[PDB]
Amino acid sequence: GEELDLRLIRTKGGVDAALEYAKTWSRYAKELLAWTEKRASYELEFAKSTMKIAEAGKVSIQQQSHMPLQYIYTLFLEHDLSLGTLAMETVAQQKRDYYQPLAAKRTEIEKWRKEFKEQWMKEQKRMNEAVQALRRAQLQYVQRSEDLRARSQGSKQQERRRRSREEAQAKAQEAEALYQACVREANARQQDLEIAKQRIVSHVRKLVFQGDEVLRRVTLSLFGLRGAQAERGPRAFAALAECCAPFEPGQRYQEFVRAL
Amino acid sequence: GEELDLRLIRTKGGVDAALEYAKTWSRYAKELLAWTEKRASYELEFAKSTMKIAEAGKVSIQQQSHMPLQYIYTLFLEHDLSLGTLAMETVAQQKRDYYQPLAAKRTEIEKWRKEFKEQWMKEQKRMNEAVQALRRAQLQYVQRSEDLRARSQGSKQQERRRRSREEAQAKAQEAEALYQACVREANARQQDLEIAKQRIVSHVRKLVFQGDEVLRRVTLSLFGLRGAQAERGPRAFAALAECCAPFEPGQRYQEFVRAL
Repeated sequence: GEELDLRLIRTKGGVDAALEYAKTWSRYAKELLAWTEKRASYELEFAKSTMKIAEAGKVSIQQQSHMPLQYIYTLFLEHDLSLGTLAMETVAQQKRDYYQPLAAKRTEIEKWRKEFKEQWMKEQKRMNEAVQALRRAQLQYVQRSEDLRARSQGSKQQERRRRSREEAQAKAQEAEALYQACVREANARQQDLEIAKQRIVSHVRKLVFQGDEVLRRVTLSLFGLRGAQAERGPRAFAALAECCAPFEPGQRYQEFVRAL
Repeated sequence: GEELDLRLIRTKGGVDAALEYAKTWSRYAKELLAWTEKRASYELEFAKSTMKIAEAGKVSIQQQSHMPLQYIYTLFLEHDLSLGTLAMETVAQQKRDYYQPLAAKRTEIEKWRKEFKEQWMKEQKRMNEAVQALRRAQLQYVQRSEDLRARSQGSKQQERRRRSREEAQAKAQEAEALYQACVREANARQQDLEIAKQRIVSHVRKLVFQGDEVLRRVTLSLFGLRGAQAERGPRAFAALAECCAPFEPGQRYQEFVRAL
């Protein structure tokens, strides 16, 4: 846990690697969300289309008299309508139990990933600013040192020489104190990048754990849902096949003749 | 069997009723053939469409590393491709085991129905021709009788009167023999309509028996076929759900970090 974050904080570009893992995870959830939604749409079209013809087949068959397997085919057409109804309900429940919690967790992970990336750019910008301020302060001290040296070659003129040496020495000491304070400030920003390093990778690991928790949960519910839908098929056809056994050819024409 | 044909041959319009039953039967098989064919087309579109996205989902997922439930989703996408393949094969077998033998028996029944209708029109036309010939022969005899009477009111003139009476009497006897032969011919055509009556209804009953034999057979094979297709679903989803049990959230990110 805390050991994993350290393995990654030791790696130069661990933050970027962790942030890249989060990008990849979100695209993966995005692709999985898009495939299920496209599949659901195709199944809605299938239910809608097969239910149109099955209903038309029902209206038609129920106006017929003494037709062979008329009741079997009425049941068969009705079974198709029930499957259609089950399909539409399954799609609606999938949009609710799968699409919504996964989509919600994904957008949450994307909002946090985008935030952490900006934070990471900010802390690195602050470090480059501290290094650049330090390079200026170093070059400033070189100049003040050069200045002091120029006033250090070797009584009205003596007092003046001493004054100019003392002033250049004060400016060389202040530019020394400044460049040294810049070293410290750059060291401070360096320790700050290490606080950010741990903070970003630990949060990215906790968010991925959470995402994986939602993904397993909604996948398990999806399988249970589609499993329940797949159960309705075999018993139906075996029952319809069993209904064929007491049918005798010509019995319906014989009923027709007797009715006439 | 032969008793049913008699019940119908006693009924005025039994032939027409039997021929109408055959028309209705063919339209019923036609509607059942059209519904299965339309349904099969919708299922082909469904297989084709879902197999496009499932393949694209496969190409995509197999390029990913350390993604949660990556193997589960590869299996899930692959299952969808297998169902698609099974659907296309089921449609092809339905066109072969259901559509073709039912369509072939239907067109056979329609070719025989159309023949029997023409035969029935022909035998009835022959009867109307015999009745119309009889009505003419009856009116002809009335005229010849009137003629004879006119030559029967009451020696050169006597011999002539006797000759004209004898000739009108010969013509009245020949027109009598003709109208009587027309009664017999109409009676003959009447017995001929009764031969046609039995022949047409017995053949229509045997054709309907045959049609019912093909319909039960191909329906039973259809149910067995679709029953076999419906079996592939439940075990698949319960297995996919079982695969979720050894998955631990964050394990893949942990593998990712260790690989980096």
